[PDB]
Order: sequence, then C-alpha cells, then structure tokens
Amino acid sequence: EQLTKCEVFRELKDLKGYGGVSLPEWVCTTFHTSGYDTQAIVQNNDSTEYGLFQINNKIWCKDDQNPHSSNICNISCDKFLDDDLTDDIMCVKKILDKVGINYWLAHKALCSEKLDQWLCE
Ligand SMILES: Oc1cc(O)c2c(c1)O[C@H](c1cc(O)c(O)c(O)c1)[C@H](O)C2
Repeated sequence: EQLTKCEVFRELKDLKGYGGVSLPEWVCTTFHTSGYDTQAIVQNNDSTEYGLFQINNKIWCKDDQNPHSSNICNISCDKFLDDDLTDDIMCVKKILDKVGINYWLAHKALCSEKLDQWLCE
C-alpha cells in the first residue's frame, strides 16, 4: 500500500510521543525511509529491510535470508509488508527502547527541522 502523508499520521497514532518522538517527526522519517510504501524492500547480499519502517533481518525480524537473526521483535519480517502496522509499531518501540531513533538515519538529516511540512488536521 502506498500511503498518503495523513494516512501515515493517522495510522501511527500509537507512536505519538513515545521515546520523545513526535508524530510529525515520524511522518517525516517514514517518508524519507520507505517513501510511505508498506511493501518496500531494500536488500543486499547481507541483509534485507522491510516495510514502512525498513526494519532489518539482521537482528529485528526473521526471514529466509537470515534465519538465525536474533529476531528481537519475535516475528517474521513478512509481517512488516502488510497493511496492518500494529506489529510494525510494536517492533519500532523495541528499536527505540534499545538503539533509539538513530536507527533511522533520515531522522537527524531530514526530520530535525521544518516539521510544519508534516502536519495533518
Ligand atoms: O489523524 C487524523 C485522522 C484522519 O481521519 C484524518 C487525518 C488525520 O488527516 C487527513 C488529512 C488529509 C488532508 O488532505 C489534509 O490536508 C490534512 O491536513 C489531513 C484527514 O482529515 C483524515
């Protein structure tokens, strides 16, 4: 699913404020992470990143490329490619708990200013 900006804003409600990250910050960060494509996959021969949040199969979820992933989120990476972001968000919270927002390199570069582009009524 190719989400719109304010569909992301709505669907990410449960991340608002968690770990100090605002919802406009998440709307910006996801745009510059996956372009709002819930089916985005970025890969090389070592690792694969999945979905709206580009969660990786090195340590966060398990897949066929890396079946021995630590799988901290205790989930198949395939669950990050569907339209339901509930499990996505649960995993994002674990990422924030352990390594914080700089898992998403777009946040510092692109989403620490001009947050008024990322607002929804
Ligand atoms: O969390 C809420 C929940 C949703 O039901 C609404 C969401 C945000 O914003 C949308 C929206 C669309 C636009 O085209 C805008 O320009 C805008 O500001 C907001 C629209 O109101 C539906």
